[PDB]
Amino acid sequence: LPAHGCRHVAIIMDGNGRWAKKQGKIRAFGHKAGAKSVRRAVSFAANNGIEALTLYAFSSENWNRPAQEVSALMELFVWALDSEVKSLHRHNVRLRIIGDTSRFNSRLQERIRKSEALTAGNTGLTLNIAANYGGRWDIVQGVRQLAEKVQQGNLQPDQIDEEMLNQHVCMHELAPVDLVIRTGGEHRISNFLLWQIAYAELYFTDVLWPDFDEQDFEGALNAFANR
Amino acid sequence: GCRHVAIIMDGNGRWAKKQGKIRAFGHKAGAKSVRRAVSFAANNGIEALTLYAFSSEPAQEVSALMELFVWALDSEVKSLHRHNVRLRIIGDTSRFNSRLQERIRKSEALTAGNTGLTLNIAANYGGRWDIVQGVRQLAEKVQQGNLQPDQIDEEMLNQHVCMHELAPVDLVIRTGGEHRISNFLLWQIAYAELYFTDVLWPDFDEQDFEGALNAFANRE
Ligand SMILES: CC(C)=CCC/C(C)=C/CC/C(C)=C/COP(=O)(O)OP(=O)(O)O
Ligand SMILES: CC(C)=CCC/C(C)=C/CC/C(C)=C/COP(=O)(O)OP(=O)(O)O
Repeated sequence: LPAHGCRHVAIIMDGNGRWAKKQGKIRAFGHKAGAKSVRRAVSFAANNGIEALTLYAFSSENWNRPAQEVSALMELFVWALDSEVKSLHRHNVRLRIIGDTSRFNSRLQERIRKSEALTAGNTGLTLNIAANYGGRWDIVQGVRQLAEKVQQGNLQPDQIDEEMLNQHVCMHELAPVDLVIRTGGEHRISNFLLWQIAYAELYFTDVLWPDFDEQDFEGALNAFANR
Repeated sequence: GCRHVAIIMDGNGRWAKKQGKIRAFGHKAGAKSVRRAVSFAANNGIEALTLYAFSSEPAQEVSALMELFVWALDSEVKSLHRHNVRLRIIGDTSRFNSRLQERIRKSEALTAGNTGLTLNIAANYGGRWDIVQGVRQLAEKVQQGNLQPDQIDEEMLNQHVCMHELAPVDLVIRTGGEHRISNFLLWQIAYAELYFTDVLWPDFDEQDFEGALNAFANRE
């Protein structure tokens, strides 16, 4: 019920590399600065009445990039889980990872499993980290779930409707996505959420993610409130 | 090289109000704009042009609309044909009366062989509805026991969504000022460039359309 009236924001956090290069700095510095930015956005959202914040962390397509780039991201994901989870919990933040977790090594899966569990009963902001995630993959998984009900004999094809598949895509349990923000200048979804953004406001800014701060977040919320 | 362009044509009503006229007037103007956009796409080598006509979303005024569609086909198909355009309608048409469905089939039949622009007219279309249709197909095969839930993957499902036979959509344009897809193509826009403009549809012209291709040409 906050004034901007936005309940679920989703973010494509692009620009980190470009941010570091403008400065003559290597890829890694932009990742350092991007993580600060994630801490800043998460905190902003918990403080401004947002119900859910969904961040595009690692796409299923990203696996096809230089090892130094994959492992760095993985490295940072492992670092966040091992060291930022206690703070999410102390903020009554509920953490969910969305995407094909089966591909991660069983040890990364165990950290994911424990982090979600620790925080599953939290009632504040729901933080969804999309890791090894894709909008098409997401739809495909809800499809197989349905197929399955058709296989066990409980579902009839002709009964499958929009509402039913809407109940089996990731985050079906949260308020619908009201606002998609993409930093970094590019104007495309890039196989981020697709089913879920049917009615979302799409908001593109050239600000590089490491520079995207609380004032830019208000900006985007205000542009949304004026829709 | 932009091969497939998709347009959400919003703004006819606001353009009418803005000109001080009734909604029907904006629509005549909007129609004139469709013609102008189709030509521009054709004279510019675009291979596919998909237009969002009406969403699934007085049982009388629907009728007047089914008759308009008929009117439009009857008056404009000869021209699309001379201009070597292949016409295709996407959307849930089972819902249309018998006469309009047959008129749609003869028009597609008449232009299937054309080798220029493929013009897709989305009538009673929904992005979610599209995926659902593919899903139902897939579900049927599973029921007959010829497909395990585990064998369904993106590629398989993609073969069951509208326009899977054509070049992927590269650019989605929405005139009118709103910044949303509005349940227009969903599955198909995963990688498309998204272009929003405040120009109302009736006013959208050749230069606006080029501006959009320019915005596409400049994507990284
Ligand atoms: C666990 C977790 C999700 C932590 C948050 C830290 C964070 C925002 C990392 C950046 C990830 C990313 C997309 C890097 C690639 O550079 P780039 O594609 O962003 O930038 P570029 O277009 O300029 O090369
Ligand atoms: C995969 C994964 C776990 C991703 C999330 C990573 C991340 C950086 C989350 C931010 C948590 C947050 C807002 C902490 C606040 O700092 P604080 O608790 O130090 O206390 P403060 O509000 O007073 O600064």
